[PDB]
Amino acid sequence: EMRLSAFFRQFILQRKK
Repeated sequence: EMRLSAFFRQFILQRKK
């Protein structure tokens, strides 16, 4: 339903910015 432990692999952690 949610995917944030993804985020604790990307987005916050990994970004192209």
